[PDB]
Amino acid sequence: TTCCPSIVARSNFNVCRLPGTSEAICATYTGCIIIPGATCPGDYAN
Repeated sequence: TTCCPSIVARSNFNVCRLPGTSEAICATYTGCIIIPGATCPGDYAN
């Protein structure tokens, strides 16, 4: 599951994914995170 720190970060994550970039690279690029669960924490609410 991906969790993002702000709207901006999510928007740029989604663009990063368009060519098929791995989630892990899009995570470090944006500040979004990948977690094994489905419940994003309050500081990664977007």
